[PDB]
Amino acid sequence: HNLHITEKLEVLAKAYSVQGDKWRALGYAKAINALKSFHKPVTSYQEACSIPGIGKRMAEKIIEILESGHLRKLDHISESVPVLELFSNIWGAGTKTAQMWYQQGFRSLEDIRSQASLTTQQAIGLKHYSDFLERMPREEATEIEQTVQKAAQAFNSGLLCVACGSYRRGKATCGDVDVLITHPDGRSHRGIFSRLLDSLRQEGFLTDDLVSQEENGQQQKYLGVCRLPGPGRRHRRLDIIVVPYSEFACALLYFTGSAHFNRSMRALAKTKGMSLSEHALSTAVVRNHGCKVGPGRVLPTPTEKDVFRLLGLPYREPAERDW
DNA sequence: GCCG
DNA sequence: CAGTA
DNA sequence: CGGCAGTACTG
Ligand SMILES: Cc1cn([C@H]2C[C@H](O)[C@@H](COP(=O)(O)OP(=O)(O)OP(=O)(O)O)O2)c(=O)[nH]c1=O
Ligand SMILES: *P(=O)(O)OC[C@@H]1CC[C@H](n2ccc(N)nc2=O)O1
Ligand SMILES: [Mg+2]
Ligand SMILES: [Mg+2]
Repeated sequence: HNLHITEKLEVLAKAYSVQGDKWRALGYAKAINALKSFHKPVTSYQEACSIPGIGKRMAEKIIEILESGHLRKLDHISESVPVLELFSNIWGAGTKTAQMWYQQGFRSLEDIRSQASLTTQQAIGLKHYSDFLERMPREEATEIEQTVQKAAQAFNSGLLCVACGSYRRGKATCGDVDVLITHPDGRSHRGIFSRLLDSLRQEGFLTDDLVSQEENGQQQKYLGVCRLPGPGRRHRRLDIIVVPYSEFACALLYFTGSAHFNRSMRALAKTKGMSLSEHALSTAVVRNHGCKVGPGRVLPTPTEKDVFRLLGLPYREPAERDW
């Protein structure tokens, strides 16, 4: 749809990402998307360069696959890449940890299990290695959001619970369940992680915690593992955010994504002198190297339609925000 | 990697 | 803070 | 030349 050159460029982009080339991998990912998001198959080098996201270097790699049906660079990928990919797919381990485990001589999850030094999160990630690479049907994500909502609404009926991420973008499968919690009164959303997590543990729903700062009263997120009851259940990842009602549209926009749509909209805000985050859309933001020097003023954004409007953009329903 |  | 998210 | 989103835990 309408190119197989992306299949070859994805192998080389995955290789740079696992090796830590964060920015070289990004350039490849944007070129891959531009190639998947195009009408007529690319037949010329000038036709390849005309597309935004494809430069001279990327066009000549596309001209090599068109002429030869083979990209020479793939025959000289580091032999470590499959192992680094295997290790970075552990929750809590990234490019740095995987490179370190590789230098130390580990080549399998058996060597990680028996010989590696694992963090608490890395040990939970390894314990659910397959389940965590598995996507659930959106119907199970409904069961999970309904579980979190029932426990949250049980102690405070006014609480608003919404499933975001891929679920809200109408996707058929979900990597995890992203639940946003808020309160229309603007003050009762405070200190509910204590009660909500307590409640979900009493019923044996939460199996493990990955990120959960419960010592602080200003805990913003919960990242953990859950499992619905009955046979045939797998362990599913859960992501909960509790936000002030005033920041609802921005938190809802942020948490619906995609990650690439948020980046694209935030980069656009930067060009209009504004700043967009999960908390607020700000204006008159002073910047130096593109870093915040001044705070600016928060703009009133009661709904997601106001964020698009204040940025001079037409509204995009969640399903049209995949990129 | 790409682009201002 | 660097790593990971 | 140099930024590539902006922010939240963990130890
Ligand atoms: C990972 C990531 C997520 N987010 C936002 C947008 C995502 O839609 C939202 C939820 O995070 P994710 O759950 O990682 O993404 P997802 O729901 O789109 O897809 P998946 O089915 O793979 O779970 O958080 C960012 O803004 N930046 C990031 O780098
Ligand atoms: P993890 O499962 O990859 O991430 C869980 C949540 C999703 C939103 C948040 N996140 C992840 C990565 C980045 N770069 N920024 C974020 O806000 O962590
Ligand atoms: Mg990982
Ligand atoms: Mg998700």
